[PDB]
Amino acid sequence: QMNYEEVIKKYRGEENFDHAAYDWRLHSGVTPVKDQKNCGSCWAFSSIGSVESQYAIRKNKLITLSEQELVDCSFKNYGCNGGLINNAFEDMIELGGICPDGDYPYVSDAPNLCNIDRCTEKYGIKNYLSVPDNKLKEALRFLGPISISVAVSDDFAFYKEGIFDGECGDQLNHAVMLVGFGMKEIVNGEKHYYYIIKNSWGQQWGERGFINIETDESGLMRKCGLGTDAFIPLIE
Ligand SMILES: *[C@@H](C(=O)O)[C@H](O)C(=O)N[C@@H](CC(C)C)C(=O)NCCCCNC(N)=[NH2+]
Repeated sequence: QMNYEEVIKKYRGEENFDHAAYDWRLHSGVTPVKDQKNCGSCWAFSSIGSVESQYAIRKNKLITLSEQELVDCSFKNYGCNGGLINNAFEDMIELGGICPDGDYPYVSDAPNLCNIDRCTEKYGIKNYLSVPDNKLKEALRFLGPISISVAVSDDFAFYKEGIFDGECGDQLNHAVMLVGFGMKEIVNGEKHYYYIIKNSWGQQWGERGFINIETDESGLMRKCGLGTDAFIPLIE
């Protein structure tokens, strides 16, 4: 399954890198948010996001791929009744690529039947690695956006702009992407550090789909278990 410490060194080597801000959105590494509507398929969106990013980052190609197919075909998961990020990545490999949603469009909880050969060209992930929770900003900076868990709550839903510092979920309950991190200074001077999350609740939600959760310079601070689970697909 490839351990992180051997993967990380091939893509970093050295730098040294800045822990204040890096935003993939701004450097052609995050494809637009989507909306899972009603249909418990975050795991599907969180997973396929990270792969869309890698095709963006590591080979130019903008491609958006079908989380429906993944909802229809990932038998290590439970379609709209839930799923897991890893399981998803594995199911992708067994399926041997995913269709570009443009061919295999999303119909949320509307009953649908898997159809592998619904698109001549598929899009694969070679393998996937876990990112350790103590090394997220490091991972983002060199490896790319990260499919990750988080304990979402009501306060989290009413987010609209700025740095979230509200209340947290009961348990890890939702999937999202990490796409970056940043820091703004606001004088009461006080440097305020945050991670940028991409969500799957439509662009109407928060900052065109995204949300900024408070953190620290290191990025050891993880609000709402931010990435107690953390995976990134390798397509290289
Ligand atoms: C995520 C969402 O759309 O909110 C979706 O409910 C989901 O899959 N959530 C995960 C939470 C993790 C932190 C990603 C989840 O609950 N996974 C386990 C579901 C599998 C077991 N459930 C059933 N019904 N077999």
